[PDB]
Formats: sequence, C-alpha cells, structure tokens
Amino acid sequence: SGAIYVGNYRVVNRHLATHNDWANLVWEDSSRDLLVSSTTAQGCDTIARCDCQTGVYYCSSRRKHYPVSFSKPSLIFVEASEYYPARYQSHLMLAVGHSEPGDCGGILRCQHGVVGIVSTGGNGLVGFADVRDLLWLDEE
Ligand SMILES: O=C(O)c1cnc(-c2ccccc2)s1
Ligand SMILES: [Zn+2]
Repeated sequence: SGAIYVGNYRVVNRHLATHNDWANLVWEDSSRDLLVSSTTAQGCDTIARCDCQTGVYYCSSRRKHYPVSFSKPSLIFVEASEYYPARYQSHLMLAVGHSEPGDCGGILRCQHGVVGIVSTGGNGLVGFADVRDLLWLDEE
C-alpha cells in the first residue's frame, strides 16, 4: 500500500483505490494502474519535473529504501500478477529489485521529488508507474 499527497490530490495504485477514492475520483487510467482522488487537507509531496533514471524506492516487504536505475516510462507487458494478469501497462519504469504485491504504493523519488509508485513485481524486477508527466498534479 501507499499514496502520494500533492496539493489537494491523492495518487494511488488504481487496483488498491478505495470506495472513498472512487467517490472523490479526479482521474484514472487502467493502462497506467493510476487513480487520482481529491483531498480536503493539503498534501506536502513534490512531483519531480525531470528525466532522472536513478532514484530510491521504499520496499515495505524489506522495510528498506533501495537505490535503483530504472528504464524510461514505456508500454511494457506486465505478466500474470494477482492484481493484473498478462496485460500491457503504459508509463511503466522497470528496475532490478524486490517487489511483492503488498509493495505497490511504495514511492520512487530522486533529488527533484516523487517520480512514481511501485505497481509491478516478480522475477527480480520492480515496476514503477511514472507520475512526472502529470503536470496538473502541481496546480488546480
Ligand atoms: O538521490 C538519489 O535518488 C540517488 C542517488 N544515487 C542513486 C543510485 C545509486 C546507485 C545506483 C543507482 C542509483 S539514487
Ligand atoms: Zn529527478
């Protein structure tokens, strides 16, 4: 689990979104595994505006932060996961690292702020849903 709180937005894995997320839906993209819901309390997170391909992500299954190199956001074929079986995911970034189902929502960050959140795992790979192209997250 885990979310990004920037301005009056909550960003979550679309597959872990709650009733309340859907009750306050701002924007969702099935292909990206992303859902943004409205919040009443102001969020303190900053979204990275950069093309960093190195950063640190939180892995709840190891209670550890790992430094990783990750691929540019791409259309990647996500294999048979419990959340998503053999299906395509866009704006997805892969690195070599540990990711279990419960690791989704762990934040990947650089010096410039939040890059994305854990979305995929398996085979010694961690996939991150990129949020840096969503410029609207730092306004209205
Ligand atoms: O400030 C940051 O987010 C980082 C600094 N150095 C990093 C790093 C180090 C080794 C391999 C891959 C990545 S990530
Ligand atoms: Zn950066």
